[PDB]
Amino acid sequence: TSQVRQNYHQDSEAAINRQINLELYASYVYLSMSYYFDRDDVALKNFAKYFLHQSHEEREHAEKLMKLQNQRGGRIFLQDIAKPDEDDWESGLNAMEAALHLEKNVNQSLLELHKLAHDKNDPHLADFIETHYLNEQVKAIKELGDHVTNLRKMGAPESGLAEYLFDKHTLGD
Amino acid sequence: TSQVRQNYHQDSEAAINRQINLELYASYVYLSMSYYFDRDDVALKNFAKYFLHQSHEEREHAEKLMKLQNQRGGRIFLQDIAKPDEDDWESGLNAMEAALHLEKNVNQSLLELHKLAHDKNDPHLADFIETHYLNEQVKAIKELGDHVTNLRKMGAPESGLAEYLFDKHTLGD
Amino acid sequence: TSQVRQNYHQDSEAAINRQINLELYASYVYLSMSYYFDRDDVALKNFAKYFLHQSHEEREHAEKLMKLQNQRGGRIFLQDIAKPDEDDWESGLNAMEAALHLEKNVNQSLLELHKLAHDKNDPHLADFIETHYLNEQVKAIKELGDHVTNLRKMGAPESGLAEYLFDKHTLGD
Amino acid sequence: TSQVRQNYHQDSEAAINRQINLELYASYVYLSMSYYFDRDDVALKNFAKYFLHQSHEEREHAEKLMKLQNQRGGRIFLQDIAKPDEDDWESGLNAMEAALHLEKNVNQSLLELHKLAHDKNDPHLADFIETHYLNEQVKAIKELGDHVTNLRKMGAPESGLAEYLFDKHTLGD
Amino acid sequence: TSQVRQNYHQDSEAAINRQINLELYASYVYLSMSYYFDRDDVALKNFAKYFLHQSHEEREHAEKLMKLQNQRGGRIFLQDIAKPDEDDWESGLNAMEAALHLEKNVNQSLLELHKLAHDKNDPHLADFIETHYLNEQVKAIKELGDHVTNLRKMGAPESGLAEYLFDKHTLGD
Amino acid sequence: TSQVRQNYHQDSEAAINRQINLELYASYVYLSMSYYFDRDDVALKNFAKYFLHQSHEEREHAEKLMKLQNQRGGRIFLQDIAKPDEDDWESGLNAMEAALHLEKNVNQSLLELHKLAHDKNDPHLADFIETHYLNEQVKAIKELGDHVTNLRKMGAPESGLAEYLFDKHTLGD
Ligand SMILES: O=C(NO)c1ccc(C(=O)NO)cc1
Ligand SMILES: O=C(NO)c1ccc(C(=O)NO)cc1
Ligand code: NA
Ligand code: NA
Ligand code: NA
Ligand code: NA
Ligand code: NA
Ligand code: NA
Ligand code: NA
Ligand code: NA
Ligand code: NA
Ligand code: NA
Ligand SMILES: [Zn+2]
Ligand SMILES: [Zn+2]
Ligand SMILES: [Zn+2]
Ligand SMILES: [Zn+2]
Ligand SMILES: [Zn+2]
Ligand SMILES: [Zn+2]
Ligand SMILES: [Zn+2]
Repeated sequence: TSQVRQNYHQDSEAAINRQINLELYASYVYLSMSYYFDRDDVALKNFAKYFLHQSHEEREHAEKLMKLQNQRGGRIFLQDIAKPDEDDWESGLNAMEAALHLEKNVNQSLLELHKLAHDKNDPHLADFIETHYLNEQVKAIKELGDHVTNLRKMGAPESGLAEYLFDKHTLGD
Repeated sequence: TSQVRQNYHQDSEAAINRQINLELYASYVYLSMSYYFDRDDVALKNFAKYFLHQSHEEREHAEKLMKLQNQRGGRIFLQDIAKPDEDDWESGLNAMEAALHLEKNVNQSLLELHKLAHDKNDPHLADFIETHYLNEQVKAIKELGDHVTNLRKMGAPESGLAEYLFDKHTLGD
Repeated sequence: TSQVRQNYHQDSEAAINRQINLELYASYVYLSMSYYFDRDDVALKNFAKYFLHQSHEEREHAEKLMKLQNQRGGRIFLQDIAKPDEDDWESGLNAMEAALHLEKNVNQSLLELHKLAHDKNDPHLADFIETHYLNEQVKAIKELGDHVTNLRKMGAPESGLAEYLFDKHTLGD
Repeated sequence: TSQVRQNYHQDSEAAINRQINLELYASYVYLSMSYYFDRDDVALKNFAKYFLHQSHEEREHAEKLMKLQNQRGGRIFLQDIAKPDEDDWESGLNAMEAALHLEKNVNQSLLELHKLAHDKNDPHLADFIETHYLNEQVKAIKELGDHVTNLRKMGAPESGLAEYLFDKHTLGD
Repeated sequence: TSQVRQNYHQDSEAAINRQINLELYASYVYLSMSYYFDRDDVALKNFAKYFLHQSHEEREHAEKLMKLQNQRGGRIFLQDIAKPDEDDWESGLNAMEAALHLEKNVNQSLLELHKLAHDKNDPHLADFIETHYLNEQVKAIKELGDHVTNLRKMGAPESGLAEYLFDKHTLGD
Repeated sequence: TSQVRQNYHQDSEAAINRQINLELYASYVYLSMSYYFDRDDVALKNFAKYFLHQSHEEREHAEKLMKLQNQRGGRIFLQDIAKPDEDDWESGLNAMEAALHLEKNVNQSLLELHKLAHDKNDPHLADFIETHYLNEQVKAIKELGDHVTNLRKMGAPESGLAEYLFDKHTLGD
């Protein structure tokens, strides 16, 4: 056992490792999304840029969890990073929906993480989740839904013009 | 076939995808290394910082290959990211040796990539490899060996003082 | 023979002259394209501006090849500059496709030039082509295809609005 | 007929197209001259630079005529660009004389253009020629003759020193 | 064998050592040239300054090759530096011709070095030669020939005035 | 005989040429030393940097002697530059001792040069040696001995840590 470890359960430790894996996977998902829009036959640079930024942020989420793992005297054990469920994301619209879905997945897991933290009465962990992750996830989910809403109203994905103008007017400023 | 595709072989395309996977794996390896030194029972902050920076750079290598894939009208197809061969890296010294080994792996693959590019007479690809990757890899390999050399001379890894002072005097400036 | 000439084949010399002619022709093509969009019954100022800039750059490509010709002690011999294949380019969309086609022509010729350089083992010439021309051409081809892709999706060329908005949102920033 | 067309004769329209061709040819002539002086066995950098600048300006003359063509609702129809009458210009002195001759050619054509404009009472065209072209041509002709005069007096072209010093003292400031 | 060594042939290693020797010799040649023009009975300060600068640059070429030798895990083994073929260079004109000759020697050797690198498929070495040496040599050769050309035309070396004025007007700015 | 020559003996002239050769050799020695420490299996960057700087300075010493040779109307005649006595310098410690030895060699020769100058009552030469060389050599000798002293006390060369820390704390500031 680590010399710094205090009130830090083996159950929490494993769940953190899993969350780490989950954050890294989301990064990989967003990476996949970004360069799809960079394809010459898709060509939506702001969609590409948007998702690439998202991708880097998710890595930042993972890194922040790993330090936390070390802070508590838990131990990081990494697992394989799964390839995304798709290679071709079909459209700006399909990707935003998939991104919405992903974050609800990541968010629920974090909420489950909080429940576990609370059940073990580890308030340091509970506030860490609250402060750095929960509202971010909430915010992320609202933004993606806002994006989803606008794209539908504009006539996406059939109107290629709709996605183009959205790329330009929303993601490029 | 992509409208932009010209003189870009299916063999090159697959090898690029593999190189992409390899660069992402190296990022993950360096990520693993970094936070090991962040463990409370290792506690070498500059080793940690060093490898974290390395990690981000490797991602940058991958991202640069993916755009390139799209530039030529090839198609990115992602594969799983393998977990590193180890969880506990033993020492500053062991990690630098493992990092040396990794880059020789990544570098040889790039050299094999260049051979393939040359055999297919795709000079755009050959110069891309030359310009952005080959000298970087060469440089990376020299630096890690320099690090290896110094650590041995100082009495690493048995002298914990050796690694401490190296962390301080080499990696912290 | 020139006093500066070294390892510079008569075959290379003639091919450079031809490349010079080809770069000047592309300049003329882009010149033709630019002022078509400047017609009162077309009236797409950013298309016009875009192609005019392209035109000047191609001249720059030619000039850079001519100095190179003199650098190696080869001799510049100019040939007539052919008029473009069309006078009326029909649309923003048709022109971008024609521009895509032109650059693939110019790029293949440069790749053939590189093959010739390589067959004669003239690495100065090979790197010159690699460094100043090959990636530029690659980049040019991706950009035009990106432009092509977006215009199709928006409903060009039938939607005159599509071309207008593209002119405004893509070429005017 | 163009919606903007007013008092713009079909005869003027064709003559403008011809003038456009003539300006582009002069650009090509000056281009040829410039890089001759860039040859290693000629090596007069300021002669080279001088003519290259001249070349770009002539293109500017052509471009200004093409917009004008579109302004009046005439239509630009491009023709082949003829190669210059020579490949080897012999000397700084021979080139300046040839340049003097070229501008007198271009200037007379413009004066003939003005006569045509005046005969058709198209004062917009007459002032356009007066304002942007006629005095420039006049100025160009004086300067080349000044250059011619000085070179003769110095002992050009036999004195290679004469041309060298002229290159240095006149064209390099 | 060095720990950093990868795809680096013993043949390349020896040829690099030879190139190192060759670059150091050129430095010594230019050193000899520089101070000849510094003699009171020659007294061409800009010729002197010109060659001295050239000399320092060649050393820089050698130093860059030596680091490269170490980068690849090859080993630097130095050999004697030969005295130049002459002590009295006769004139500004004779020296420029000798310098032209020297660089063609150095350049051919580098081209032979590239051939060897290519035959061993060591693209790192091939691009290193391309990037840092080949165009520089090409450029150097053009400049010396330009200098040669001008000096002949001016009446050098018999006209002492020719060399004086060249020293002043070309090398002193 | 040179027009500027006054009170400048043929014996002095030859000894200056020899001193020139000696200064160039020391430069070459320091060059050899510098890049040894740049080897991956030595890896002492400040030792490398230290000796490289020393090397450039020695060249400066030679150049200053050559101008002086020309100032007096003596004539520079260059001789071959000998390779250093060793290729592998063993250690930071061994090199500093060898450098100490070299400068005592160079310094004695200069002192012998001064004796010759004095015997010929050439006070210009005597003060030139005094002012630009003698104290520099004296200073150089003290510094190297200071370096030698510190390295011994620290436990060099067996303590690889000793040399590392010296590299860091003395040569890197
Ligand atoms: O026929 C004529 N005179 O007998 C005549 C010729 C030319 C002009 C003129 O300058 N028009 O612009 C006016 C009158
Ligand atoms: O044997 C050959 N052709 O018959 C041959 C010679 C040289 C190359 C080459 O350029 N390697 O880099 C490839 C093939
Ligand atoms: Na997220
Ligand atoms: Na809270
Ligand atoms: Na709370
Ligand atoms: Na790497
Ligand atoms: Na290259
Ligand atoms: Na190359
Ligand atoms: Na082009
Ligand atoms: Na003109
Ligand atoms: Na050189
Ligand atoms: Na010294
Ligand atoms: Zn997240
Ligand atoms: Zn990499
Ligand atoms: Zn080859
Ligand atoms: Zn081009
Ligand atoms: Zn004109
Ligand atoms: Zn060189
Ligand atoms: Zn000295």
